[PDB]
Amino acid sequence: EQLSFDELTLINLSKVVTVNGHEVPMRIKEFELLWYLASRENEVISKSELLEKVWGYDYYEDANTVNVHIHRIREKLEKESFTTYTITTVWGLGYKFERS
Repeated sequence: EQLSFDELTLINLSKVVTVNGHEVPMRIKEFELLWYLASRENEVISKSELLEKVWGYDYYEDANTVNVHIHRIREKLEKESFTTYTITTVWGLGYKFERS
């Protein structure tokens, strides 16, 4: 389907992210993680949950893999000057996609 938030839009079917119509390409886990959050605008999510759904129940890499990918997405967005929304780190609690 489709998700948009001002200049930004997310197309699941193709795993494409665009800002002002310009593709900001992203690896699949980055897109899928951002989709998850933006489907749930304004909800706080736990790293645990994020990793569980996005990377797998089984996923066994020992990293701040979620918290590395959040930063990655934010970098990518801010590069293209999208600011109106963001992922907010809610310390101790999880991650939030909402308006800046």
